[PDB]
Amino acid sequence: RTIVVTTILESPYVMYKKNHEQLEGNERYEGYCVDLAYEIAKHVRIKYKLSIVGDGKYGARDPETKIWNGMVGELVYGRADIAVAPLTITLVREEVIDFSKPFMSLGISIMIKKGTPIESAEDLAKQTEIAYGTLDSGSTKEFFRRSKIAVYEKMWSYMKSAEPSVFTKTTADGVARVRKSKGKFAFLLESTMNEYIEQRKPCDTMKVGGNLDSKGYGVATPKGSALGNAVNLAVLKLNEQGLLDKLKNKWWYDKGEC
Amino acid sequence: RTIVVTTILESPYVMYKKNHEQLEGNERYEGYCVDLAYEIAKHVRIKYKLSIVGDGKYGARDPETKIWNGMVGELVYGRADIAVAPLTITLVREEVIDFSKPFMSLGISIMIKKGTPIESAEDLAKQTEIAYGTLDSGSTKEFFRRSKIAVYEKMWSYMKSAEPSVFTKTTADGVARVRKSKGKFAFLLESTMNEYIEQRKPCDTMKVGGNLDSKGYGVATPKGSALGNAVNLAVLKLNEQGLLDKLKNKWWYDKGEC
Ligand SMILES: N[C@@H](CCC(=O)O)C(=O)O
Ligand SMILES: N[C@@H](CCC(=O)O)C(=O)O
Ligand SMILES: [Zn+2]
Ligand SMILES: [Zn+2]
Ligand SMILES: [Zn+2]
Repeated sequence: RTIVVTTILESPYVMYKKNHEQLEGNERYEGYCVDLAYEIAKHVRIKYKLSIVGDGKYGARDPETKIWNGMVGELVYGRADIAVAPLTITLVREEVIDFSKPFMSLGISIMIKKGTPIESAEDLAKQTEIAYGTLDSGSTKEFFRRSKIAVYEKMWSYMKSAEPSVFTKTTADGVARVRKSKGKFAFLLESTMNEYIEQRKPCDTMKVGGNLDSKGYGVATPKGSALGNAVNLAVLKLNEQGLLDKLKNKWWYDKGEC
Repeated sequence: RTIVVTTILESPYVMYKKNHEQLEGNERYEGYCVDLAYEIAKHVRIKYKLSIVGDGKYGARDPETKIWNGMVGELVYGRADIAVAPLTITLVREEVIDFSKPFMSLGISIMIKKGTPIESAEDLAKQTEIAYGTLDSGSTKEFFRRSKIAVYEKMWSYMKSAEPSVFTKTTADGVARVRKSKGKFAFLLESTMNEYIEQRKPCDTMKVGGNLDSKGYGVATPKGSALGNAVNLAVLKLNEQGLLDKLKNKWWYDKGEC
C-alpha cells in the first residue's frame, strides 16, 4: 500500500531540509523531485515512502554481471515501485524499466570553473591541460561511451583512459572537482544540475557551450508496472498544469544566488 | 505488412519534393519526418507507406461528437499504424494513443514579424493592438483553452473571442498572417516551427521571449500497438545516435537562409 519511491539525494531534486534531523519519513526531504513525488502521489492516489537509493547511483548495467545498479537497479530488482529522480530516459534503461514521458528536458553540458578557456566539447576534446569527466553509473558517461560522433568518441577515449578516474561517484564530487581544480577540470553533467549549481554560491562555476545532446528525465517504474500508466498521465497533467514549470522555477531560479 | 505512417504536410517535417508529381509512394516527400520515418522504419525493420493526413490536422477531439480528427484520429480509428510527425505529446492524446519518448523538445513560442513591440506572452496579453492566435486543432490552442495561468487565461479569453478568428487552419497560414500583418499579428506556435520559419526567407519573422511551456513531439501509435515498443526504442536510439540532432540541423539550419 505504501509504495517505495527510490530517489537520489541530488540538489535541488531531493535534498535534506535544514531542520530535517527533527523530521521523519518524507518530511525530511525537499526539492523538485520531492514536490514531484508528492504531486504524482496525489494524482496517482498512493501513499509512498521516499527512499534514497542505497548506492547513491542513477543506474548502470555492469557489463560483466549484467547487474543494474542505482535506482534503475532498485526498480529492476523489485526494491522500489517508482523512481522519482532526475533519471535520464535512455535506450538501455528503457529496455529494462519504464519511464513516464519526460518531466524535465535537459542535455549534457559542460561545467567549468569560471574563466576556464573552454567553450565547447570540441575545445575540451582538442586539448589535455583541462581534464574532464562525468558522473559514474550515469547516462552522461554512457552517452560518451556509446557515442559515434567523432568529438564525443575522442572525449570518451580520453575519459575512459583518464587516470586517476575522471568519473565521479556523485555530481557533488564532480562539481567539487571543478571548483577546486583552478579551471583544470571541467565536468560533463546535465544542464539541469549545471544550471542549478551555476545559481548557488560560491557562484564560481558556469555552464559553457550548448548542450551536447537533448534528453529528458522520466519517472521510472519497473517494466510493465501498473503504476507506470497513472504516473505517466500524472506527469503529463503536471506539465500541462504548469506545475513542473513552477517547480523548476521554485527549485532552480527563485532562490538563485548568483 | 506495409504499415501506414500518417504524417502531415508541415515544413520542414514533410514537404512534397519538387518533382513529386513524377514520384509515387514515399518518394514524393522529403523532410525531417520523412527522414525520421525512414530511419525509424529501417531500425524497426518495417515496410511503410507515408500517408499525409487527409484533414491536414494534428488532432483534437470534437467536444460534441467526441471524434478525433487529424493524425490522432488516423491512429485512433485504425487508419494508420504510426504517426511520424510534429505531434505534441499531450495528456488528452496520451489517453487515446501511445507516444514514443519525445524525438523533439519544444515549447509554445511567439512568432512576431521582426520589429513587433512584443517580447513576451505578458506583452501580448496586456494589449490588443497586436492580434495573436494559434493553429486550430492543435496542442497550442488546447494549451490556452486549458490554461489556468492568468496570463494565458487572458490570452485565451482574447483569442477565443477575437474576430475575425485568430485561429489558423495551418501553421503556414499563421506564418503568412504574421508576415502580411505589418506586426499587428503574432502567432503562437511551437518553437520548432518558429525556429524553422525564422530560418527561411523573407527572414521577416522571429521567435520572441522564452517558450510558454516545455513539451515534446512523439512518434505516435494506436494505443497498445505492438509497434509502439520498437518505435520508442528506435526513437531513443536515433536520439542517442545523434540522428535527430543531425536531422534538425539538416532541415532547420544547414540550409538556413537568415
Ligand atoms: N540523470 C543522469 C545522472 C547524471 C548524469 O549522468 O549526468 C542519469 O539518469 O544517469
Ligand atoms: N504539434 C502541435 C501542432 C502545432 C501547434 O498546435 O502549435 C500538435 O501536435 O497539436
Ligand atoms: Zn540529519
Ligand atoms: Zn507541389
Ligand atoms: Zn539508421
